[PDB]
Amino acid sequence: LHSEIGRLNNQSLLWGPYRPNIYFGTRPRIGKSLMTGLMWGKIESYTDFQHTVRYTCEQNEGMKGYGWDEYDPRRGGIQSIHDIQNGLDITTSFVKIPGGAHGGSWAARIKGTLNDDAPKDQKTIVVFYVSQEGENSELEAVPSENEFGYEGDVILKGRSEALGNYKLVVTKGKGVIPQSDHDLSRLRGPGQTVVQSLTYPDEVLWQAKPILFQQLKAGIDWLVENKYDVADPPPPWQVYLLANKPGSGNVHIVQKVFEGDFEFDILFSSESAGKEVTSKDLEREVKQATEVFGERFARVFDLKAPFQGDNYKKFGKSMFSNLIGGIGYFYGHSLVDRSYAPEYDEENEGFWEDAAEARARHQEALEGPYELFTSIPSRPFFPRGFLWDEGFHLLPIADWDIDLALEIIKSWYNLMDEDGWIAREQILGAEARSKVPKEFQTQYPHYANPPTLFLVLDNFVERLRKLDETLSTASVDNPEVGLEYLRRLYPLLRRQFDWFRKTQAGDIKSYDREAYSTKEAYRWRGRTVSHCLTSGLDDYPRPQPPHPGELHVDLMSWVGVMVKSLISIGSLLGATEDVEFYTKVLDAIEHNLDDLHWSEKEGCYCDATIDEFEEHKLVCHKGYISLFPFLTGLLKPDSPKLGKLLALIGDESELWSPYGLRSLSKKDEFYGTAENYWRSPVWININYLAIVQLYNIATQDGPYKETARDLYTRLRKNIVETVYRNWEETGFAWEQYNPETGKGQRTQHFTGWTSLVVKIMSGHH
Ligand SMILES: O=[N+]([O-])c1cc(N2[C@@H]3CC[C@H]2COC3)ccc1NCc1ccc(CN2C[C@H](O)[C@@H](O)[C@H](O)[C@H]2CO)cc1
Repeated sequence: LHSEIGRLNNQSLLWGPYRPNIYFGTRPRIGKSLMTGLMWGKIESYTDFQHTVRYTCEQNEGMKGYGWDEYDPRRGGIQSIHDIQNGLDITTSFVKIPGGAHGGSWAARIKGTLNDDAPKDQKTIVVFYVSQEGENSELEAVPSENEFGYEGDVILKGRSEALGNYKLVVTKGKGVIPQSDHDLSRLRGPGQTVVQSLTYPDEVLWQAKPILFQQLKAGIDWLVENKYDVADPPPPWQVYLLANKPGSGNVHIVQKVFEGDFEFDILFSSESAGKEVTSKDLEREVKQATEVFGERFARVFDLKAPFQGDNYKKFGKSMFSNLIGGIGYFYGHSLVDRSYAPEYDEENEGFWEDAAEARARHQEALEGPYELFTSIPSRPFFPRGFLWDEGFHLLPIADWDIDLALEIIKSWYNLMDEDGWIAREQILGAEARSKVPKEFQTQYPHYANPPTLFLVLDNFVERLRKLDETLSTASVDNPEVGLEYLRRLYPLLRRQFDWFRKTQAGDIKSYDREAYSTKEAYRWRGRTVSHCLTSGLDDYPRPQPPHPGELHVDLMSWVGVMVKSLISIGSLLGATEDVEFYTKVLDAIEHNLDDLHWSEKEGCYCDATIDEFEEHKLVCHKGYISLFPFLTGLLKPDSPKLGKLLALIGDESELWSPYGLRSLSKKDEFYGTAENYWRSPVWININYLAIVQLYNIATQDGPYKETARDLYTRLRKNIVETVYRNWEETGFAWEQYNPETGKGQRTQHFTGWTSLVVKIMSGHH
């Protein structure tokens, strides 16, 4: 039954609009296969189109906003794009029709509506770009009945091992096609849908904008040769219409020009299913998907008081839809330093200078290929998997579709190398690499990242202990399936546990350090003077200088999160020799948290270092770090230490803003300093952890239950209203929120862990 549900998830999920890096295109979960993409651009002049044309997601003064109104990766959804520069509001409805043996069929409708400020007679160039990768695969444009191009539909017939036989139809569409009076109409026609079928070496098929422009340029060059000039030039929209040349190729450019409003359909028919897909089919199965997205959302995300309002329901569907609509499939080579230099051991004082030397050896090699199906922080800025980001992305996605979340976790853990390392940033392939400056591309097998995926796995276990509809929950509804998932994954869970303890080890036994345990101390590898990137809290203030002495309280707390899941899972699998080792290490961490990290002076947990005179010195920087034992669910609900932490959270003068918890205390000396990334601003992912933990303490007998109810109630409201107010006035989820004003700052379209806000509103944790 496990392998049965396996094949059915494969078949349910294969197709999707899995290129979140571009405004609109589709690819299946297959490295070398069929890919599509949408480009559009107003043409007002002979030189403007190269500047106006749209393909890969950006965010500037040109673009008001864009994202999914609804989306389910299994069914599809609707995206709206609000383009100021091109005077255009576009809709991209996308829908999957299950059937046959090759992962179903699909269809899309592209509707452009000119906005009020746009010329009523604007000419918009639109392209559907189609590539196929493979040795033994074929894609051919069925030629036109007319001489110069197509009066109606464009039929692409194609085949591969992966997809079998399929046909891909770019429909005639509704809308006015401008006609040219010029002499050139005798040779290129007056204006019609055109196709160019070409072939390039597979590894450059993705570079669609340069490939398109090479043909536009070749058509312009032909004009200049064939005596067409400024005495009598054709209209620009005809200068940029490609000479029709359909046929065989691994690249097919379908080009339309529209005057005013336009729409047109894309129809993918798997021959291995029944009859081919029609435009009437698209209209029906879109409407039916809206209904299903409708029903599911009210059940899965039932927003509790005071956010049951329709305004907050709109906001929820948006924050959710952009989060789950960011799901991509990525395929190709990681850049890695597999040199494992001695300098990356970070055992010297000045280890950061040593580690700079090793990196300037430039021994990083391409390796793979690898595949990853994952959600992303940001379509425009960060369209790729980030390890600790995905822990948060999947909290809401698990609610929606636990089997989708386990599928993504499975994809991530299939990346783990022999030693137990998963790179924290997954830049899979030349396309992925094109968005990342060379400086940030190379990964390092000593660079860790918080294990937040365990938190999703924790939530899976609690759900276990206690057809699209069917398939979303199959892995809890059928307990033996759930367990076999865990049985296969468990060894990699354990391997990762073991890999932290070997590579991210703190040094007790070498220093004037006493403690209940000589094993349990951790220090993040990878840290520079100002930064500790691998923690996730890029520029949070840390012991100066950085030092092999350091112990980092957040790291220890993450190992606590891992060990508690290991126990819960292990005990469902009867890993008895293991469950005792785990219990003994949990016991040691709890004690060693206090012995190495608790400060009575300052009334919070702290990082540690080693002094100019070689004693163990606590370094206290009131903020997110200071709370970590609490945020990770590690403190008993009666603890005095929890109590002092609850004071620190609630105190306006330290951490408590009207807009949520500050990264760092206004009293701390590093408040608002340097890049001020994690040194004041409000971050929804760490606030979400506090909100969850406060609700735990609040629905329980103990001394703090009543405080924790005021703080939960208030923080939930402060976080949600800040993200909501900013969504209302700017159309965006933001990476972080200003502690002084509540304004969204840094990067837009951060969905992204800012979408955690849907689950905050939903409550009943
Ligand atoms: O360093 N840069 O200025 C940089 C710049 C550019 N670009 C391109 C190209 C230029 C430039 C400007 O546009 C695009 C591209 C990358 C970087 N790399 C840094 C970087 C990496 C990830 C994150 C997102 N967050 C930050 C969270 O703290 C972290 O916990 C969370 O893990 C993470 C993942 O979502 C943020 C910053």
